[PDB]
Amino acid sequence: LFTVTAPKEVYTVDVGSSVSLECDFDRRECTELEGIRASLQKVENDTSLQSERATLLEEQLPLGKALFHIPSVQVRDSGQYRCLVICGAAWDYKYLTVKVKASY
Ligand code: NA
Repeated sequence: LFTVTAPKEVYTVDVGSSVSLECDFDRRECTELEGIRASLQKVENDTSLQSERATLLEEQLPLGKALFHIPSVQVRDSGQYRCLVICGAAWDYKYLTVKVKASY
């Protein structure tokens, strides 16, 4: 059965650093024939369906890894996200949380 899993549920990141948010999926059940789509969606306070600040690192997809990279994390990146992977009609998702640390 197609499932998504999150190796880590909470990521703690210093303001200004990078983070690679990971969700793993059963690549054996996907085909670039039927298509794969991955999406990191911010749960609260975002007018876009998918996070505009993250980029999927596509080279990991053949390993069943959806890695969503934010190169310079900002305070407003904090909060819960859903990582969604779709392979054809199959899909699953998990939640992860980004906690942003700042020192003033
Ligand atoms: Na937040």
